[PDB]
Amino acid sequence: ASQTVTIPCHHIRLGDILILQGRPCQVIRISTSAATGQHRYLGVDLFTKQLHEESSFVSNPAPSVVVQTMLGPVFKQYRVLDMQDGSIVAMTETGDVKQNLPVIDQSSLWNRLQKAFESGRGSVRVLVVSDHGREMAVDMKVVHGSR
Repeated sequence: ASQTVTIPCHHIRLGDILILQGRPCQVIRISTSAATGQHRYLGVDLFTKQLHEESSFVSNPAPSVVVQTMLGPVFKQYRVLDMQDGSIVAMTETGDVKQNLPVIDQSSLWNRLQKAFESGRGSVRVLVVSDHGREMAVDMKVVHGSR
């Protein structure tokens, strides 16, 4: 499974990526359970496009501290070396080459990536989710030059 970070429920908005039923999903609905009062998250699996739901995890770590959280994936940042037929050639921080990294079909990512790549290839990074062996670029960033 993907490496994860804990995210307080008050910091979750529609469109955020969460782990729902063990799967990285884009949140499309946030509601309150009538039975438990907890937040319930409905999401679309980034890889399979199936719907998944999961309710928040409530914990009590210290006196008078009551916390609702969810898990989000740890995103990796890769350099883009080339774009070819709906996939990209990417490079990890350590130089490891990924020859056929898929790009999610979401929010015009491929077109935005192609536009930025053609005007400055190596300031272009992709944010990558890695789940059960599979990797996919799910967003992009233009790296500020000073970095």
